[PDB]
Amino acid sequence: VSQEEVKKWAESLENLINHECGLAAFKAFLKSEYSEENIDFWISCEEYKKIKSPSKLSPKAKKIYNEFISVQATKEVNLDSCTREETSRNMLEPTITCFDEAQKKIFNLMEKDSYRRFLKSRFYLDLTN
Repeated sequence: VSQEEVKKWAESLENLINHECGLAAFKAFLKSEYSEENIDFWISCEEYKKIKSPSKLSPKAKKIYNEFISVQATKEVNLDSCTREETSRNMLEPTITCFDEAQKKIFNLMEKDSYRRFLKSRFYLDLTN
């Protein structure tokens, strides 16, 4: 990784997720915090943000909701108790802003924790001496 690219990670989370090596380094970093569910959830949420038809959101919404938001999900995602409940009510009316609020929580959570840790992480320090 070049020293120019890691500095972008210090400028915004999107750059870390939009960087080919940031994703590689970020995916491995999540493994350290066992927060790999966050990136898998982010990939499903990204597809949700690209679908602009509220008719197809329902089918996949139940699968993502039952898979990632289900209290019985084998891989529950770290979210507030209100965010999950809000998504459940959106199932009655699937909109493009249905999972947008949840992704924002993942962005703020990893940003308030992963970014703080990334700057102090050995990987960032090694790449950023």
